Amino acid sequence: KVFGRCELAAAMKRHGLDNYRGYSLGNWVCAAKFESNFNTQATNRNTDGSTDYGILQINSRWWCNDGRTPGSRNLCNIPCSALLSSDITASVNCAKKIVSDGNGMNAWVAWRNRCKGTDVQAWIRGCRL
Ligand code: NA
Repeated sequence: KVFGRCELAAAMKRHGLDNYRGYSLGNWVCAAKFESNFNTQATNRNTDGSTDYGILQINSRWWCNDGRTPGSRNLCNIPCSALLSSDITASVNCAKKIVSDGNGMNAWVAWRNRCKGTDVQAWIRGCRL
């Protein structure tokens, strides 16, 4: 599923991300925009052989099991395929664990390089939230 911008904002809100570890909703939207273009089916292979999955490009090196990332963890205890669902609960729940682990949203390289230090409130302009 390819979410609309406001549609995604409202689902992320409902799922408890706005101000999660202090990151406002527009941070999470901006990150989803640049990580996946708001597409829950987005996958991209990393150089190391791990793969990033879903709307927030969660990595099989640490967070989920895809059975082809040798020498990896599954810290969210989920198959990576659960991260591709049109229902974003699994992605959200896992993103909570990632953002809590010490580096905040710097864990998302697109957030750091494309959202951090920018006007992210724009990402939620005109959404009925
Ligand atoms: Na893994």
